[PDB]
Amino acid sequence: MPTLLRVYIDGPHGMGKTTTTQLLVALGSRDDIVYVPEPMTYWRVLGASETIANIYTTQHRLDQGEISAGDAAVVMTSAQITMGMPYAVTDAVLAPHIGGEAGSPPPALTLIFDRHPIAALLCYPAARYLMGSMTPQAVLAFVALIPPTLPGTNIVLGALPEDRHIDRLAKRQRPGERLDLAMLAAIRRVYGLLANTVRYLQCGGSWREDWGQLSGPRPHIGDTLFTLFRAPELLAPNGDLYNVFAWALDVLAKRLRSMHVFILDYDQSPAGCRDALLQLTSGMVQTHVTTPGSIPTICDLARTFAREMGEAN
Amino acid sequence: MPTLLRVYIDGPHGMGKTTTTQLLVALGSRDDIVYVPEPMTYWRVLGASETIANIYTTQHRLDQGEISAGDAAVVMTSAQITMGMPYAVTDAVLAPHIGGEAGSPPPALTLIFDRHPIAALLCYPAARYLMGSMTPQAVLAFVALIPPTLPGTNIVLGALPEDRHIDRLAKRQRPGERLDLAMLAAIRRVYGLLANTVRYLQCGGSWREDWGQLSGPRPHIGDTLFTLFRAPELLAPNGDLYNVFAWALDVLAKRLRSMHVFILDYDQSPAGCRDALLQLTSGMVQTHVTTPGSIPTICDLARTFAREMGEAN
Ligand SMILES: Nc1ncnc2c1ncn2[C@@H]1O[C@H](COP(=O)(O)OP(=O)(O)O)[C@@H](O)[C@H]1O
Ligand SMILES: Nc1ncnc2c1ncn2[C@@H]1O[C@H](COP(=O)(O)OP(=O)(O)O)[C@@H](O)[C@H]1O
Ligand SMILES: O=c1[nH]c(=O)n([C@H]2C[C@H](O)[C@@H](COP(=O)(O)O)O2)cc1I
Ligand SMILES: O=c1[nH]c(=O)n([C@H]2C[C@H](O)[C@@H](COP(=O)(O)O)O2)cc1I
Repeated sequence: MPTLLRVYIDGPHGMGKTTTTQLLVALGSRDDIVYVPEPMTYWRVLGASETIANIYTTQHRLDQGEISAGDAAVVMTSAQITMGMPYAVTDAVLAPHIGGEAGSPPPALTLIFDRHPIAALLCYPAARYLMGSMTPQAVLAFVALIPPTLPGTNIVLGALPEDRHIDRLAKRQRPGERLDLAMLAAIRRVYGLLANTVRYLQCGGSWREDWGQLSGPRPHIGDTLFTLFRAPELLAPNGDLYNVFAWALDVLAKRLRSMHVFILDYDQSPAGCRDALLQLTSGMVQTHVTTPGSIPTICDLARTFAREMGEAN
Repeated sequence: MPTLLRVYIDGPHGMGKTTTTQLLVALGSRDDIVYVPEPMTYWRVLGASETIANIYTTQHRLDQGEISAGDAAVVMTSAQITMGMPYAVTDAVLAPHIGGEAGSPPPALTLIFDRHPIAALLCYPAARYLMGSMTPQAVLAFVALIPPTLPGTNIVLGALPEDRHIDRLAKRQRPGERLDLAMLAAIRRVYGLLANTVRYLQCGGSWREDWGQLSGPRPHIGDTLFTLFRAPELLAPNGDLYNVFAWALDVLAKRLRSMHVFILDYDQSPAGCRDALLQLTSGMVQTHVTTPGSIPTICDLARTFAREMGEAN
């Protein structure tokens, strides 16, 4: 029986992330490590043309009052659909090879991913929800879609003080991307409410038993994303969310409840960061692979991905 | 051990469907039958305002050359997202109660659903793909999303000659819906290519081993939806689809492969139709329910749904 360690490096944009991955795989470590980059080529080319562009453009156009919110909403939403597709189809072809969580022995393979599905399917959609560019209802469709959480889902988030983080963002700018402090501060809030609802849920937290606290480190319903959904458009005349929306919070729960969050302090020098990441690795969960031939396939798969969609490495 | 029979009545729009459901549940049959309607209230109100409207409007606007395809594409796509959400969140809260397929004994509960997820997540998105209103790439994101097919997924499709079907469509018109023969003929083609790929796959059909036939009742790759994806935008310079798109066909497969299609001849009088539907029921698959208390919950769930979203019954 073998294990394969999957590490899902995430958090908001411009926080040492891609820098510390190529510095972690630079250690000359044998090919037991498979690094998969952002699906950027899907983004810029094969998916749509400069999808990144639209997101950041449609915002200026929105902020500078040149479209109705419902206009920014609809583009902002296909922006998201097209953003996530590539994270999903992968996760689809990787699922049938993932056996149980054999605790934390050495993994015969270690996948280091640049961003995990819920970045494009929950986090950003939620940030735009706060940015007036995404609709509560649309946000929860992505929520209602988030594929079943697989075993061994170790998600590595981040930590850097607003200031030094801002400074970092302003030292590199993406292809067709603008600089947005609100959208920044926004994401930083989703990446907290999220890495907070895990902790909370993991500790027996139930959004339904806690709802009326919202009405008016051990976190409460108030520190969870669940707050963001106490929006007018989702509440019936009785003040209770409609069940359409209600059930979907249950879905959302069951997805986050089973995740393995860790948070690396990006406050250090690139090398040390990766050292830390490397150390976090130890206590992470590893999983058996259903088919004995799975590992190689799980290799090719991600290797093929990074071949076809990594404008990074 | 109990079983619960789930029947997913589908096929294109305006084909006796909603008529024959309310005629099937009209038999006075005890409350062991739970009928769940289309989530229309989500559609018209709580989801977005007159979503149905946009689909059919954005088309005229497209056909009458008043928007770029990429304009119709983006609305047409959120139209779809918002259409399907309600089918999904349900399927999410229904999954954790579905145990294995105990073959075809009597079910302690029978759910009769008006349309199944892949109507809003594969079929229509695919029809618009043919209607110039949906992009190949967007179509395959919904494909890459189609939640894992649960056991006991008996999908009831339909049969009525184009002519008599057209005549039927023109005897009732939806809230903010227009009459489109192409969009009609289109859907009728998706509902065939789909109920065809099942048969084909079920018979050992592999899209990859069959691909080069496309290049240039026992059906071939040419009778499958797989044809629709042999579009320019998905093919690399070598002519092979890119793996992003490639894997997603694999996803699509694994979803359809496990479905239980049946097709009722809608050519009869309403009563008899339902009699037939009733007979099809017999040979359908039933499933055990993981939690012993599942059945009641599976009752309330769908009953609550139809309470909150059934502008039909
Ligand atoms: N430890 C660090 N010290 C100083 N600058 C850093 C450090 N890590 C990343 N940066 C820089 O800050 C920006 C954000 O990092 P990057 O890896 O490029 O992005 P992201 O975190 O969004 O994936 C980049 O310009 C990068 O060079
Ligand atoms: N067996 C039938 N004989 C004659 N007319 C029918 C029959 N079944 C349905 N219709 C009519 O044709 C239209 C399509 O049926 P309906 O149940 O309303 O829609 P749908 O099939 O799209 O769910 C309706 O106007 C309906 O009254
Ligand atoms: O769902 C998403 N939405 C989004 O707007 N981005 C933007 C943020 C940033 O401009 C770029 C991702 O680059 P970095 O993660 O390297 O910062 O795409 C990324 C994802 I995933
Ligand atoms: O994914 C979908 N896309 C779509 O355009 N419709 C339209 C077709 C028709 O106008 C109406 C559904 O009504 P009937 O199924 O009763 O025909 O919504 C429905 C679904 I589900």
